[PDB]
Amino acid sequence: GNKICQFKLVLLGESKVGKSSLVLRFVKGQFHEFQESTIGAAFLTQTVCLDDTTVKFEIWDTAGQERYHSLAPMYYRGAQAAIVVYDITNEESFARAKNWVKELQRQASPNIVIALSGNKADLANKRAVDFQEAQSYADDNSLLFMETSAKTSMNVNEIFMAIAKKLPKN
Ligand SMILES: Nc1nc2c(ncn2[C@@H]2O[C@H](COP(=O)(O)OP(=O)(O)NP(=O)(O)O)[C@@H](O)[C@H]2O)c(=O)[nH]1
Ligand SMILES: [Mg+2]
Repeated sequence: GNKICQFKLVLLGESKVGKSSLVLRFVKGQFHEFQESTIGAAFLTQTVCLDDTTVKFEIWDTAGQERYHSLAPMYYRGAQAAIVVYDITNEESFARAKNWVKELQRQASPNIVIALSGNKADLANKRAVDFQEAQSYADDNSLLFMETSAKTSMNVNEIFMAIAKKLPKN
């Protein structure tokens, strides 16, 4: 196909859940076991093939530490999509993700597509957040949910592609 679309996407979530790892896996096909905490935000782009459309993603990978919370609006303000990420081995991170979801639903664009990533799914032997519970939460709040693993690549390309498919392309 010859159609070309571009969308702004932002990732939000508690520090250490794997936001930078998810983006690097999607964008560069890389995974760094020793990835350092982000300062403020990092920016990356990736283009994918979606049927007859070439979709370019402008991605804002925000720093999750609470001291950067006040900068969040700068990154999600004009976002057409967001991925709120939590760590399936950390219930605290899951609760924090729900609060990010609430903030987006109240302050970001009203038509924003919000996906929920239950990351570090490769660490299921240390699971603290039930898959079905997370699925129910996501269903009740109209969020696109998938458990993912930046480490193995499980559902990484899939969650970004699922978002691309749901964004307006006429
Ligand atoms: N086992 C596993 N480890 C992961 C996964 N994703 C990230 N990690 C690890 O978790 C740690 C934190 O990842 P990182 O991507 O830096 O997290 P972040 O959400 O960007 N942190 P911040 O918000 O502070 O920038 C890293 O050591 C990374 O290797 C995953 O899917 N599985
Ligand atoms: Mg980071």
